[PDB]
Amino acid sequence: SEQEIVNLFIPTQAVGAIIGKKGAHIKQLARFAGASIKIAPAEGPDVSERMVIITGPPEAQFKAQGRIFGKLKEENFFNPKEEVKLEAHIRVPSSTAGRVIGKGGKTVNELQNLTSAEVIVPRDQTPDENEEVIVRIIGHFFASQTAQRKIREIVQQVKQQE
Repeated sequence: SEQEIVNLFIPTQAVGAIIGKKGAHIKQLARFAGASIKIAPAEGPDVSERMVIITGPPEAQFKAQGRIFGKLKEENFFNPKEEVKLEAHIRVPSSTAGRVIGKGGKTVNELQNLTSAEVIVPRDQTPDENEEVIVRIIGHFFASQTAQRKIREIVQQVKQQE
């Protein structure tokens, strides 16, 4: 139950609703979830998505991400007859990324089949100063939470070993 950083991407048009008047909503979410929730600066004036940085343990991530998913649903940011679907980025050790993929890509293939979330480890990544790379997770709230949960397990199982 360590403190993780998750980048959750939301539609740019929803920033005002997520922040709220005088920032009352995003402050409320931060207290409710017990997590830090900040809106990262925009890469440009016409980007279609904005990045929310959520810092906190798994139980806090569930509440912070969940309340953001739920707020977007209230604001009607889903497709017709569909659930709110968001992309999130998590950081895993570069040395464990191959284990998330599995031999022949079979581990990531089963993972996507069980959760219904799309799980992508972008190619040709340069590990960051912590020697960590990105895993992309796209799906509805519960699918995203389950995918995140199992990826965290794989990461911890590899550490356990040696």
